[PDB]
Amino acid sequence: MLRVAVPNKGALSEPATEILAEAGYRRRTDSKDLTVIDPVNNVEFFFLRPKDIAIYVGSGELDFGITGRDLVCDSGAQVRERLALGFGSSSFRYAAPAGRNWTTADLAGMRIATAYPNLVRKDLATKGIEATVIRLDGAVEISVQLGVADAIADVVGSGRTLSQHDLVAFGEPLCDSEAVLIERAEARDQLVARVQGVVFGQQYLMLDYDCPRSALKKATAITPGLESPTIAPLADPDWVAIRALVPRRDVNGIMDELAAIGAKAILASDIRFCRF
Amino acid sequence: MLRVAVPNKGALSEPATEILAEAGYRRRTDSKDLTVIDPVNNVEFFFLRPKDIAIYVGSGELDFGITGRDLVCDSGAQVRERLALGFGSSSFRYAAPAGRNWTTADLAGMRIATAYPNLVRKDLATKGIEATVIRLDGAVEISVQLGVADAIADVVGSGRTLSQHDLVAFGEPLCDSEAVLIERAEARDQLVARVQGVVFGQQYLMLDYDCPRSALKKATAITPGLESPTIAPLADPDWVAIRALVPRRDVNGIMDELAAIGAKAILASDIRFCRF
Ligand SMILES: Nc1ncnc2c1ncn2[C@@H]1O[C@H](COP(=O)(O)O)[C@@H](O)[C@H]1O
Ligand SMILES: Nc1ncnc2c1ncn2[C@@H]1O[C@H](COP(=O)(O)O)[C@@H](O)[C@H]1O
Repeated sequence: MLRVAVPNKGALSEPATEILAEAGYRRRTDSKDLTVIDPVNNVEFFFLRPKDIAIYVGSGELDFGITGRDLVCDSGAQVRERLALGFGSSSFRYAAPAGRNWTTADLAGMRIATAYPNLVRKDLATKGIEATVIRLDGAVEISVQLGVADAIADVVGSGRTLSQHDLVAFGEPLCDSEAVLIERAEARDQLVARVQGVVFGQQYLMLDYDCPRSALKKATAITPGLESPTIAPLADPDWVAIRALVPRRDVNGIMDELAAIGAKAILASDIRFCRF
Repeated sequence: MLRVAVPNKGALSEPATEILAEAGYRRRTDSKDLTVIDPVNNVEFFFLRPKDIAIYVGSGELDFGITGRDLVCDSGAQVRERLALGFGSSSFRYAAPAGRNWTTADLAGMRIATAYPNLVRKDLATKGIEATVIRLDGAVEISVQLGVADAIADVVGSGRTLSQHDLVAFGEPLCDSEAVLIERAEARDQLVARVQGVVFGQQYLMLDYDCPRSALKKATAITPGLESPTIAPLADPDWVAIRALVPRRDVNGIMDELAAIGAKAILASDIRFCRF
């Protein structure tokens, strides 16, 4: 029996639910229900406050959780980070009023507002800088305008929020975060393998294309696949169909290369999961 | 120019907006806008995270805030509590698995989950009890079931949430909370007076009733009003109309008493605000 924590709301919740569904686990279909019992897989899913997931895994009975690396860092929980899941990427930055040459040294003795004060205190300590870290619940940007803080430390996605409050990021990031599968410090191995199959498989597309036999050597070099491309005859003896897994991020350039050597009906399909 | 913080969401937000509107301040009509400029009254309203209001008032440029007494306590902010506003009442309690004789002494060495850890640590210190306080973002009840904590400390309204998670409250309350108007440690006096007028006035109804002249002494004793009841003749010389402010909570018993001495057309009306 495994117990897995999943963010109940926020930007990580849907993608986390999707990755688990993709791995074959039962979905939360009625969204107002905080628990999902998966008899088939013998897993119980608990839909918890995003901020709290790491504590539940590190100090509770939960075997795994999906949450953000920054939140794990801020929680102080001792958990194993097993996989980065391919969503929820962001960078955590210090920021202060725009138009000034803020650098890390300026942080000394500042009041720094943040919703991740442990993460911020640890970063300052590493830098050898003393400052006054002020915990806020969120929406931290407005704290500078309203006189609570001199600077902030917060998640930076597009950077839109900072610009909207006339703030500019400075310094190296405090954390480069991504959603992660964390495990409490055979059943467990199965779940990690299944989630890994989705993480890995979502990076590829399956490419199928018709190729003239005269172009087969060239095509084989363009799409080597994970082991070696699959080659099957067409009814027309002068042609074959080739199948190869290709990185999702290179598929267009690959299609262009194949078209240039005479490939036809070049198509891509999604895969659910893949074990190398 | 005054700056006032108002909860942007949660159970205190609507009543806080209403009390300010009742006091004559400009309403937030477009709810998605975090600021409201009130040129007429020279007040700017900032709609902030409920948890953060006390820090903004205590350490920021905000002159006042409406928030909960428990949140002020947990914030550690040094602010003046000027008025209790008549809404948001609750009690903060320790709770643990139902069916057992939990008492305060049992808390020693326990892991106690709560979203108000400062409030809880101060209460434990007063009691001379050491324990491990675990900060959670909210939805703390499930923490006992999931093995993160032995007990919780949380707001108790109806008590429904505790019962739903098989928990029972024990011990004296850690705080008896209510929504409050807090001020940073002539313009300010005006705002307090105006909010006070609403707080005070909302406790009364204005009662008007027709009364036979033969019953006037008895009626006067039943409704003495705040100074003395207003008495005005009706067109019918054998009658008068009496007006008196009466506590909202006693109005029905008062109406019964008046009806028993022959009063007719006994009615109550709301008032907006009242200065004693
Ligand atoms: N704590 C967070 N965890 C994951 N993504 C976030 C977080 N905070 C902000 N983002 C994302 O960052 C994107 C834009 O970044 P920004 O304009 O800097 O706020 C938004 O679409 C958010 O979904
Ligand atoms: N932090 C809070 N501040 C003000 N009211 C609250 C708070 N938490 C819960 N309540 C109220 O308490 C009521 C019911 O209490 P309970 O079943 O004990 O959760 C709910 O209708 C809530 O609006």
